[PDB]
Amino acid sequence: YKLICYYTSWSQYREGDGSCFPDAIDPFLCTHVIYSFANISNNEIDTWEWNDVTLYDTLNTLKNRNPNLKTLLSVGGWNFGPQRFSKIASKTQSRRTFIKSVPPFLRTHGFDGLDLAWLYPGRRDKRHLTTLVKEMKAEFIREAQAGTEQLLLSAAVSAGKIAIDRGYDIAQISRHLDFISLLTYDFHGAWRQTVGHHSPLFRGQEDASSRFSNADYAVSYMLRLGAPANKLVMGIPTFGKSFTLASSKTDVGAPVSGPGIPGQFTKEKGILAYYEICDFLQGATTHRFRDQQVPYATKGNQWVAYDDQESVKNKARYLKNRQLAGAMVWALDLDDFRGTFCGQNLTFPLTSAVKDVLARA
Ligand SMILES: *[C@@H]1O[C@H](CO)[C@@H](O[C@@H]2O[C@H](CO)[C@@H](O)[C@H](O)[C@H]2NC(C)=O)[C@H](O)[C@H]1NC(C)=O
Repeated sequence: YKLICYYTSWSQYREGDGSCFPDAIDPFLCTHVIYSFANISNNEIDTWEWNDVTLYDTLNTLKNRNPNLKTLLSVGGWNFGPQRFSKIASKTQSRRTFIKSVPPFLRTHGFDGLDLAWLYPGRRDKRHLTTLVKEMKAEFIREAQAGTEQLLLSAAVSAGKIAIDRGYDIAQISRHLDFISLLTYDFHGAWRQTVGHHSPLFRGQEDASSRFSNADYAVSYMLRLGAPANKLVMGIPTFGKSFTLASSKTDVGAPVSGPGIPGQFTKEKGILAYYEICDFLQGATTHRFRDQQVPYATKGNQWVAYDDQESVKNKARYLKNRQLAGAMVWALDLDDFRGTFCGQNLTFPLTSAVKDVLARA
């Protein structure tokens, strides 16, 4: 089974123990580590952070300890306007320029592959996305003639039904991609003026509006659209989503006034790292959607939807039962990587729980 793990370059800037460098990553934890977010300048892949070349080097030296480990560099991301991808992919000449520049860059810095994070193809982009994947893959096949192991090609894809139908030709891109990571953790957010879980496993016979907003539906849908199980990877979040309650109501459907206040370390409204959640739990009330199989917690006027060891193990057993290729974990730097915030004396408690289930039959 694959265990695909993202590392984000901006995590280095967090203060105190929040600061995370590639050097903190256990080489034997994941099968694949993806460094997050390369830029595109002059229609060519390029670094983003001033010290990326150094961090690339730190990450890729984990392979001196685990020669089986593969690394990928992901292009795009949220702070990368999709309009920009759109421009690049729409023109055969801009597209070819971007594609030709990829292999030499990956080779220079020691990556084994490229991950596409076009955070969302519009209706007018579907066709060009297909072209980008096709031609990128053809170029990697050509480059392998030089005698070096063929570069891997992956993509991070929306798990939202409407977004899927709108921007992706799943049957087509699936045959050119080595794996497809499903972003099965964005089924809610401030977005809706009410409380809800962003990463439910099942629909839960309670709510019946966006029956499509759960991991199970997305997986089933992808399989039906033609993505082979053996290339599908289910995304598992290592962060939580917070909300500021508009009332004393805590149960499902409770009114929300906006996102929660930022954590001490991640400093971003609406999100908390798992290590920040562990600190938050002391004094909070914990609940669990038995239907959806995921927990939430509340303290004062703050409501948090998150995943714990149990929910992550549960998701991991599900993916095995469906014979998927593995799991993807969004953000090693958001898990308790120091292993000093969450009781138990364990580094990467969430990611490790996933690996253990996967290690089993
Ligand atoms: C990502 O690359 C783009 C394209 O080179 C950079 O954006 C350009 O910045 C120049 C000079 O800073 C500006 O005048 C342009 O308006 C920018 N254009 C676009 C489309 O972004 C961008 O700075 C890079 N991002 C990094 C390194 O964080």
